[PDB]
Amino acid sequence: MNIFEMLRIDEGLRLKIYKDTEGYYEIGIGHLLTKSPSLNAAKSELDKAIGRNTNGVITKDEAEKLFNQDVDAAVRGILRNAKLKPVYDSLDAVRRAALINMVFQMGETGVAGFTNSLRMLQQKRWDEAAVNLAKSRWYNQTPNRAKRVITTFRTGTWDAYKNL
Ligand SMILES: [Cl-]
Ligand SMILES: [Cl-]
Repeated sequence: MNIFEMLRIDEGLRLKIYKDTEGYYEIGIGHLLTKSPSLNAAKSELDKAIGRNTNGVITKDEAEKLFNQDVDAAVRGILRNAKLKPVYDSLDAVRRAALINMVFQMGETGVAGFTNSLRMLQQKRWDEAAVNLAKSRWYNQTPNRAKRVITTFRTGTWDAYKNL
């Protein structure tokens, strides 16, 4: 199991522009197109992202290029971030994947404000951090996903992903 497998699991795959649970415009494997309401807009973006006149639809290949690009970006993001880096560095491999999952999902900005859990993570207070993580808009908005991630942080294993 790895980060790609993980995220593919959590984000699915769609060749069509679609709204996200947050109503926003996405495509592929969780590729955020735009925080605004114009399909025309998202569409523009799509085209720009792909470098061709897509018309709202892309190839698997395409989805994956974005995906590739997106994991890369998350990682760098983390690595450059002053609040993130220390956590990351302190963690084990599985747990790192979980971090990257969150940043992907919600952005480095978003994650960097999980200030408390971050500390707890850093101090390897796995159960407390999990509790903490759970008191979040994030959790309430996408419970099941949140749970998998949270577990991962909790256990340092891939169990929550095994079987699906
Ligand atoms: Cl892009
Ligand atoms: Cl969910």
